[PDB]
Amino acid sequence: GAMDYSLVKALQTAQQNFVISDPSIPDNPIVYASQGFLTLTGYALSEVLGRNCRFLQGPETDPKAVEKVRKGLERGEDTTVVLLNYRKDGSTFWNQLFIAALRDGEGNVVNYLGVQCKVSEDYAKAFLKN
Ligand SMILES: Cc1cc2cc3c(=O)[nH]c(=O)nc-3n(C[C@H](O)[C@H](O)[C@H](O)COP(=O)(O)O)c2cc1C
Ligand SMILES: [Cl-]
Repeated sequence: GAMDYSLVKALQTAQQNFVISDPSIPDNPIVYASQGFLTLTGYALSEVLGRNCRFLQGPETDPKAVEKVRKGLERGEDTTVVLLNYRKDGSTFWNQLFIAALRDGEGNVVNYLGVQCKVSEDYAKAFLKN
């Protein structure tokens, strides 16, 4: 169960920004966060473990983008969205966010994986147009 996912280890090797959540815990909080994610967001590891990643959202984040993540999770569909996120210091960035369920043999979702890619403002407008 623990980081023995090939794909998690692949992601660390590529120095990606990601978190793992555990939905058997109430509110599906973060139980792993990569150094990339911490550097991107300005948070320390002990500021994110045990928190739902919605803390990155703020008043100018689009509730429809968030709604699309929520429904993806409910319907067990992989999702990709571009949404505005906030770092610890309150500065904002556009996050191309990729979320997938990690399932066992029986089809049970044992974790979720989220990978963040920081994108430019121009990238985000173009994306959100289509
Ligand atoms: C593994 C995982 C990673 C992320 C990473 C991010 C992120 O880098 N920025 C962000 O802005 N929201 C995220 N989310 C969404 C958030 O944790 C909530 O799932 C949504 O806000 C919808 O739920 P509700 O707020 O409606 O309850 C995630 C959800 C999961 C499961
Ligand atoms: Cl969630």
